Amino acid sequence: HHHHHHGSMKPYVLKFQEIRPHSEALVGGKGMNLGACSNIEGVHVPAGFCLTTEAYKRTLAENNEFTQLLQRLSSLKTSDMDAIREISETIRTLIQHTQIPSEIASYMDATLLDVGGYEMPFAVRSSATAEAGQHDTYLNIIGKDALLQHISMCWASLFTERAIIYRIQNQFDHRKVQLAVVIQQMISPEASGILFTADPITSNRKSLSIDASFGLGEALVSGLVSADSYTVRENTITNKIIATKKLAIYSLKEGGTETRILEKSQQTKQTLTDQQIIQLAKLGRKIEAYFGKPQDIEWCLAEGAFYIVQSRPITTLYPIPEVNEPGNRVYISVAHQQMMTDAMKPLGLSFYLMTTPATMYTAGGRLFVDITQSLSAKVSRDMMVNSLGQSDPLIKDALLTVINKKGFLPPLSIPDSSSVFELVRNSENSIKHLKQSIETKSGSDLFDFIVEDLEELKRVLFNPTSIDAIMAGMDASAWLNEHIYQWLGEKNVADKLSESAPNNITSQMYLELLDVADVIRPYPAVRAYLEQTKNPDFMNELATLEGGAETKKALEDYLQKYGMRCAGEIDLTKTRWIENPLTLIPLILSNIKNFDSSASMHKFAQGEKEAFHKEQEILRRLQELPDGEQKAMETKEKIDILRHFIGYREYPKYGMINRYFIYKLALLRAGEQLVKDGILQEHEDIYFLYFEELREVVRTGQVDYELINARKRDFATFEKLTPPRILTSDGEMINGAILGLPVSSGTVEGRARVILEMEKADLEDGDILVTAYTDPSWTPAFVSIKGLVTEVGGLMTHGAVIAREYGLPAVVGVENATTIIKDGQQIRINGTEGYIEILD
Repeated sequence: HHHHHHGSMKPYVLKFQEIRPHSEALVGGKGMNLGACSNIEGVHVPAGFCLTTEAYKRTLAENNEFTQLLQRLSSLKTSDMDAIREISETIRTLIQHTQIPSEIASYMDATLLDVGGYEMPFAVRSSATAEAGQHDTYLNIIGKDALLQHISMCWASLFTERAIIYRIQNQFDHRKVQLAVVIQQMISPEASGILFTADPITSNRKSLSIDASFGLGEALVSGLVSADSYTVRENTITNKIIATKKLAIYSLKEGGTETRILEKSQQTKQTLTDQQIIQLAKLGRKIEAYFGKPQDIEWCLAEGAFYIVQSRPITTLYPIPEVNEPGNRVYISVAHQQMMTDAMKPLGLSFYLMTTPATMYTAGGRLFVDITQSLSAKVSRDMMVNSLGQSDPLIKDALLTVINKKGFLPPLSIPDSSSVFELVRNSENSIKHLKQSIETKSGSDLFDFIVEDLEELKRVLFNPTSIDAIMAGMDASAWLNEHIYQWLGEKNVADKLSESAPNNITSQMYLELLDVADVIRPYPAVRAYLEQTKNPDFMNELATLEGGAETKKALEDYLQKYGMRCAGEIDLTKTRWIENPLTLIPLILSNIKNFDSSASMHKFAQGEKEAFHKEQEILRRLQELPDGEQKAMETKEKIDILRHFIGYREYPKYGMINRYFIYKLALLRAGEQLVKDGILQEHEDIYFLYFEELREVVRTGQVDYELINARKRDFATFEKLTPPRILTSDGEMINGAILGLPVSSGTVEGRARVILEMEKADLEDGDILVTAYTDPSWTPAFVSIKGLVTEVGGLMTHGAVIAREYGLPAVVGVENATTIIKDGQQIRINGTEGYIEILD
């Protein structure tokens, strides 16, 4: 008006502090969060602006030739060939020749003055948005032209066959992507590096580590530098891995870098001084606090000041549950006890928690139990450690390391022979009842109904009798294992006495599946069709073949009795065999390949034949001992208890799972009903609401999809994670000779491939890569290899964090690695100790 009609327009330049949230489609991710940095008190951010995505649009978006060219890339290519190289060349070439428009350049000119001038060199980091994976970063660029020039080279950075391929790989459209360019002042430093607010090996939130080099560090330069690595906890340098630095890399007169041979003596000087080390640490936490999340900070040291260049969230970090109890605590993965440790959708987490009175938490899509109380008493501690040695050992060891971390935790009826039959008979009936009622129910009454069923569930599946029956079997194997070991020196005797024990609903399912397999082996038509099929509705197509029909019925008998199970059954949202049979096939084919015909009778028979004859050796051997006739009769009492009960232990899960499925179908009806009422997009969207939230929705036609989509967002990130066997309130992940720096846990044996250029590389499924240093240019090649070795080193090296994420073992900072190790040699690297070994 008033704004002389200038309010609507989108700006080409945004100076940092001028950047405010909810712009991020203008300024990119790097910037939106580089902007945020300037804002924070008592921390120096080099001055600069942010050429925005508008610049990228009005110069490149409606350039029709460009658009056409994108169409001849985006549309067709699957990353199949040389086409990409050929056309990305073409696109690239075009972007640079395409001259920055005159208008825009002036807004730039103006803003460089007052920052300022031009005789000051620039960094031109490149910020992406999708309407990282990779993007170009340039340093020490001189003046208007080579800057004008380098903005274009930044844009073109979005085309290199690496980054295109990244977009074809995922779903990304080449037109839905637009770079922002960050322009900053250059800080010619004599020390620089990386900082993680959380231990890079551990994810402990109370360690803060630092790589520091002379001149340009590892993330700033892309060449062979050396760094010290420093660890700081509770305000005190804790660990100092000092490197002997013979080289550094500095900016130059013109724009490029030299390799300055450091004189002796300074090579073993602390890059930074302790008063600076801590000084940086506090600077670390200040920013950690401002953002709320642990941060990955790139820092410069100039004269005596500290300049934070870049700051992004740390992305790969298992969440700590919000447990509101104080002091250091221990959480054990129920994921691992259940052998599941796939991430759970929230509606599945609900039904789990809702069916157990035990106090469980949630973190990263998975369940945990707080056990830090049981560990506070000698008597309780001892019970815990002991029971986990039997079921799920290797959680024991993880527990055990917690027990003596020192800084960390404070210092200190066997029911009837009828019962099992009665328990089973009862649940089978309770279930028949359930099926009947649920198709009656509907709407907000379905939810009403199942909340009450959860009561019958807990009732019939976990009576006092059920618990005793389970436990009589368990307690019985224990007694035997210990006592026969105590008397005869034979360990784990219970595994063989309980072989082929009756009434094991699990055991019965696997044997029956072998019979399903046994059906198919005569008919090579059907077996060759099962392997070659992707049709979920295939059991229908089956009766065509000579083999099918016979096959079809046996699959239905099986799905009828065991279809409600699946690998991830504890989660009520995962697909049960009967929901898609296709998921049942690979077990069958793997059954008929490598199991002989008829092994249902055979296995199970020589099963008990071996159980009984272990019972005969034990009892005879025992009577040849002191008080031997009476211990022997004590054990026979126990072996009988064992076989009667050991199988029931497996049944309550089964019965609960049955009820889980019946709920599931009901809720999916509700879900499909909710879609033809137009409240949800796809019915499966219900999976992303906890039970009560979903119950609202059916009562009040209201849904908040900000919520659902954040849950979906979150679930995605969880899949990329893996729950520790035990998890700590500080976030610490506790799962079960040429020298160097361990950086990514593991141990692996392979063929050494010593490679200096990406392009020459040939990598096969065996190869361990050994090289001088590693770029984000090098990331493409981490799918292939099994370990990483590099000359460059530091906890948070590029190849150190990528190695980590892939899960490959890595040793960095081995001085001459490319000379000392010859290509082709078999080689063994340990990424949890720092060492490499040259073996024959």
